Amino acid sequence: TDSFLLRFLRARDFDLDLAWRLLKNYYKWRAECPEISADLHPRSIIGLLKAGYHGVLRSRDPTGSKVLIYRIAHWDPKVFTAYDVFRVSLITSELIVQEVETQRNGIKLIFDLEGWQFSHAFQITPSVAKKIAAVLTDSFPLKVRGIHLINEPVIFHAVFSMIKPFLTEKIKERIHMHGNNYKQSLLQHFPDILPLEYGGEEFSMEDICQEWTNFIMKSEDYLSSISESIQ
Amino acid sequence: TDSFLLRFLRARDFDLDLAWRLLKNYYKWRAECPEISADLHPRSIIGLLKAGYHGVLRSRDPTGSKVLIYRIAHWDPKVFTAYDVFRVSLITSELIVQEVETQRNGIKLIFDLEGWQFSHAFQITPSVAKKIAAVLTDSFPLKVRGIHLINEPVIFHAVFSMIKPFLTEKIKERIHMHGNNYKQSLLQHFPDILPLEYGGEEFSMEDICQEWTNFIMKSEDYLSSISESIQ
Amino acid sequence: TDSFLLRFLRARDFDLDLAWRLLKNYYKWRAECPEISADLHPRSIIGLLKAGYHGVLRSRDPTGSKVLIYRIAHWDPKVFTAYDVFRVSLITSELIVQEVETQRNGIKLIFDLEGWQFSHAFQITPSVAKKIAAVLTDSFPLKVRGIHLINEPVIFHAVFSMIKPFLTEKIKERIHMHGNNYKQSLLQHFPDILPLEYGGEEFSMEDICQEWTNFIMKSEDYLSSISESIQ
Amino acid sequence: TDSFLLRFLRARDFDLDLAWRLLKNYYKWRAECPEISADLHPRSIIGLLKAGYHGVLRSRDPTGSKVLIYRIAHWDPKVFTAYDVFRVSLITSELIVQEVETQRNGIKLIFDLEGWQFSHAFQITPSVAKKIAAVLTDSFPLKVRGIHLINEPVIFHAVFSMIKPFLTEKIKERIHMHGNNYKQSLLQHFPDILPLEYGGEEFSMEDICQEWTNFIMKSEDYLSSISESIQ
Ligand SMILES: [Cl-]
Ligand SMILES: [Cl-]
Ligand SMILES: [Cl-]
Ligand SMILES: [Cl-]
Ligand SMILES: [Cl-]
Ligand SMILES: [Cl-]
Ligand SMILES: [Cl-]
Ligand SMILES: [Cl-]
Repeated sequence: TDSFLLRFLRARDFDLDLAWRLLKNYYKWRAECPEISADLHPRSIIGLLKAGYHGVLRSRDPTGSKVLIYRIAHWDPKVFTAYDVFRVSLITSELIVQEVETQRNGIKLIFDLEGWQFSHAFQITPSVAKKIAAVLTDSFPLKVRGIHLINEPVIFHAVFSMIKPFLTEKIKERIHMHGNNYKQSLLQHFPDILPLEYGGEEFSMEDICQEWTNFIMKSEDYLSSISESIQ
Repeated sequence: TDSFLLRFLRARDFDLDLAWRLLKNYYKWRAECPEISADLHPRSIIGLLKAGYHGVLRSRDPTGSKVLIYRIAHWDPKVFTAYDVFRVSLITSELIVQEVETQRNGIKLIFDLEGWQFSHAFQITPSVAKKIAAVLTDSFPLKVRGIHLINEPVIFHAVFSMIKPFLTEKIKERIHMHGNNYKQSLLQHFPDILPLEYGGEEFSMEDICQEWTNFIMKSEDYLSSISESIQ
Repeated sequence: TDSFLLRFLRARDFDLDLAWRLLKNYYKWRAECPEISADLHPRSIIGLLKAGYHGVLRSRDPTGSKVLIYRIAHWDPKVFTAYDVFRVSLITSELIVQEVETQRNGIKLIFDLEGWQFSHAFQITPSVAKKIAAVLTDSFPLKVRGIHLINEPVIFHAVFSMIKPFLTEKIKERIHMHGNNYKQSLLQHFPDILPLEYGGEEFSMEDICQEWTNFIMKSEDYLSSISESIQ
Repeated sequence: TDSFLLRFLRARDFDLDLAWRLLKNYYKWRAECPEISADLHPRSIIGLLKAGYHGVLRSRDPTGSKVLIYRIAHWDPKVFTAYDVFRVSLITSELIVQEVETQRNGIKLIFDLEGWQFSHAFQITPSVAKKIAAVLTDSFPLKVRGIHLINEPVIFHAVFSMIKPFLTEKIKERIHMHGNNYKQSLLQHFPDILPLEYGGEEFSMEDICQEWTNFIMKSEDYLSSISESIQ
C-alpha cells in the first residue's frame, strides 16, 4: 500500500525537495484567510452535483490524463457560493488522485463558460482567485496538464485577469481559449472520449454527471476520513 | 452629512494614505501648466450639452457602476476647445460623485468615436493628454472601472498612443476597443440599460442627453459653490 | 459643528500626527482578517441588551470619565458570538464619543467577570484577542483611562495572557484586578456613582441596563448613518 | 489509517517545518547521555502502577484535553529510579497519543506533590531535569496545555529551579502552583471529572489507577511494537 507521500512524489517526479514543499502547501493552503473548511462530505453540495455542474470522463486522453468537465451554467450563484463550488473540485480531486495513472499522467480540465454571468464573477474575490491559482500550481498533488476554456464570454477576462498574476509560466502556457467555435480544436486534444454536447459520439453530459455523482456519494466515507486526516 | 474626505476614502478603499495622496493631486492637477480653470458653471458649454455630446444612463451596470456616454461627432472642434470639452466631464464628474453608490462602485465610460477627425486630434496636445491620464488614474475621486471605445477609426490610435504612456497598468487593462461591430460585446457588459442607438430597447440618446443637460442646468448653483471651494 | 477629525484630535491631545495615525487605524482595524462587519444597527444584538449584559452610568467619575459596566454572566455564548458582543461595545463607543467631555476625559471600564466560563474563553481566539487590544490602544478615538476587573475566576488569566502581549505599557498599568473582595477598592475609584450591586446607594444594574438599551434603540438611525460613513 | 507523521502534524497545527523538527527530536531525545532506553514494556514498572502512582481520568476537561494524575507519595525512590518513573510517563504518553481528540486538544497534568522527599530530589539530576523539559516542550508529539502542582512542599522549588531554565515561555505560563488549599481552584479548571480525593464526586484514585494499570497491561503488545519502531 502506498504511503501518503507517494502521490506528492509522483506529482514532482520523485524530487523529494519539491514533493516536500508541495506537501507543506497542501496542509496550509486552506488556512489562508478567509479559510475554506476541510469538510469534504458531499451533503452540502449534492444540489450542485444534481444540477449537472460537474463530471469526469471515464476514458483518458491520449497521454493518459484524467479529463474533468465543468459547466458554469449549472452553477446557481444564488444558491451555492464560490466555496461550495470550490469544495466540489476538492472532493473530485481527492478521489481521482487515488488512481496511480492519474498521479503519473496528471489531469486536464474543460470549462464550459457558456452562461457565465456577473453574478458568478461577484463570487470571485481576490482571495478566492489566488486560492484558485494555488491548487492549480503548487498546493495540491495533481499535475494540471491542460486547461481548456470554451464558450467564454468577453466579460470573463476580467476574472481571468484577477487569476493570471498568481499563475506560473508553466500553467499559463497550458491554458487554451477556444471561443464559441471550439469543436474541431477540442476534438483534436480529446479524440474518442468527449460527450455528445462537445462533439463526442456516444455518451451525454447528463449520464456522465450522474455517474460521477454516484461515485462521489458512494465514496462519502472515504471523503470523511480524508477530512479527518487534514485537521 | 459626509465630510469632503469621505469620497476620497471610498475611492481608495478607506486607505488613508492613498486617499490623502488622491486629495493632494485633486487640488493640484488643474494647476499643471497650461492650467485649466476651476470654473464649473455650465454657461460656457451649454452648446455642447445641446449638441448631444454627452449623457448619463439612469440605470447602473450589473456591478453598480454609473455609466457615461460620450459622442465625439457632436463635438465641433471649431466652436469648442478641448478645455471646454474637458470641463463638461469635470462638471459631470463632480455631480455623480455625490452618489454614495457611485463612490463605492465607480464608473464606466462609453466613447462613441464615430466621426473622429484630425481636427479633434489637433486639440489633443501632450499637455492635454497627460491631464486626461491624470483624472483617469489618481487625480479625481472617481474609480474608472471600465473604458469602452466603439466605432474607433484607425487614425485614433495616434492620439491613444499619446495618452497610453501616462496610464497605469490597472486602467490600461480596463480599456476595451470594440470597433464598428460593437453591439454584441457592448451588450454583454451593459445589459438592459443601453440606449436604442447602441442596441438598447427603450430610451434614445437624445432623451438621455436632454435629461442630463437638465440636471446640469438644475445643479448650476452647486457647481458654482464647488468651483468656489477649490480656489 | 465639530468635524469628524476633532474627536481624534482630542483623543491625542491635538497632536495632528498621532490623531492622523489613529484615524488611519480606525478605518482599517475591522478589515483585519477575519473581519468584523461595519453593521452598527442594534437589531442583531437586542437580545444581549435585554439580557442585561451592558450599561452606562449616568454620572461621571471624579475625573470626568464616562463609566461603562459589562456583566459576562449575562452573555450566553451559545446564542451570541464574540463578534456580536464586540459589536455591542462598538455601538456604545460610537454613541458616547459624541460627548465632548468624554472626548476630553476618556472612559473607564468595569468588567464583572463573575460566571466566566470556558465557553466564553472558546470565543476568544488570537484574532479576536488582538482586535480587543487594538480598540483599547490605538484604533478607536476613545481614551481608556482605566479597566477594572472584578470577580475574576482563576481560569480567566489564560484569556488575559492572550491579550496582554498586544497591549501597550500605558494600558497595562491602567488595568486593575480586584478579585471577589472588590467593593472597598472599587468604591474608592468610583464614589457616589456605582449601582447597588457593586456597593452603590441608589440605582440598580437592571435600570441602568434598561436605560442604556433605550438610548441605543432611540439612536438606531444615527448608528445606521455611522455604519454608512465607514464603508 | 493515519500515518506516523499525522500525530506530529496535529501537534504543530499542520506546520510541516515544525512537525518535522518535532519528529527529529522525538527520535534523538532519549539518546542524550546518559540515555534512557527505548523499552516500553510494563513489566519493569508494574510495581509503580500497583502502588497507585499514576492514572488517567476517563473524561476530558472542558477544552477536550486528556487529564493525567501523578502522586509522588506512591513512588518509592528506594525501589524505582527516576528512569523507571519517567518510563511510566512515556508508556502512558505513547498510549494516549493514539486518540485523535488528544492529538487535537492536548493534555493537562496534575501532580500531587504531597510527600515529596529529598530522596525524590536526589533522583532529579541536571540530565534528568533537561529530559523533563524536552518532552514537555519539543520532543514528544503531545501538547502540554497545562501543568497543575498541588500540595507542593517548600523544598520542591529547588528541583523546579533546575527544570525552569530549560522551559519555554509558553510552558512556563501554563504551570500552576495551588499549594495545600488547591480544591476550589483545581475544581475551576477541571469541573465534574476530578476524583474524590481532589474534590470530585464519584470515582476514587484507586479505581482510576487500577483502570489505567489494566489498560497498560492490556496494551503490552502495542507497547513492544512501538519500542521496536524507534530502534
Ligand atoms: Cl467555508
Ligand atoms: Cl470586451
Ligand atoms: Cl482654461
Ligand atoms: Cl492604420
Ligand atoms: Cl462578522
Ligand atoms: Cl489557577
Ligand atoms: Cl535506562
Ligand atoms: Cl523555603
